[PDB]
Amino acid sequence: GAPDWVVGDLEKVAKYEKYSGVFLGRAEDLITNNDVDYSTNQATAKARANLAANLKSTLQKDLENTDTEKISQLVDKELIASKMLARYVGKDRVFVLVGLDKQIVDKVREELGM
Repeated sequence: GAPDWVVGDLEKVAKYEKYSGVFLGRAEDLITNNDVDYSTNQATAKARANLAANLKSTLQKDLENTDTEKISQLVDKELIASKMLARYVGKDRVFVLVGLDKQIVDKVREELGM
């Protein structure tokens, strides 16, 4: 059946050895016009938007050590580097998993003073 990442708790799946080097994001897109390619591209873009959103909130939480709108801009600048990791096609929708190297995330915290 479907891989663990499609329906699983992403905070738990991120602990797998396979994903130890990446920050994850996931999204789905309903197939219309029988075009799986279109929903694959849409789900990939939404998967990157999901990765960016969860990375921002994680970096805000880390600020328990102006801030808000400036992690927002520094993660959005790095999002170009994220990779498609996997695709799973369900009954009527496409799921996509993307990842961003943690070293790239390590660099972003330094710009913040972490």
